[PDB]
Amino acid sequence: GPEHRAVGRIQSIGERSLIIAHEAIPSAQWGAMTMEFAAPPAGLPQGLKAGDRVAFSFRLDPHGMATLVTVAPQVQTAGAKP
Repeated sequence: GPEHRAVGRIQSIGERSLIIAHEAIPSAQWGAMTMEFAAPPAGLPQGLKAGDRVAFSFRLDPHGMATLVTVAPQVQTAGAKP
């Protein structure tokens, strides 16, 4: 499905899926809520564990599946946007 941007705070890490308290997500017109994201078979990096705040992108497939693609270190509201 289409890829959207999502920022939030890591709630917990899992084996191939992890729950992230993401913000509203202006890319999906969602609200801020603790939701689980599915990880790719490549696994997850570090610096994004329960307690971290990261900026990620995920693909929403038509079924309503939230599949994480790439996540990069952010630090509170990500940062400065031009």
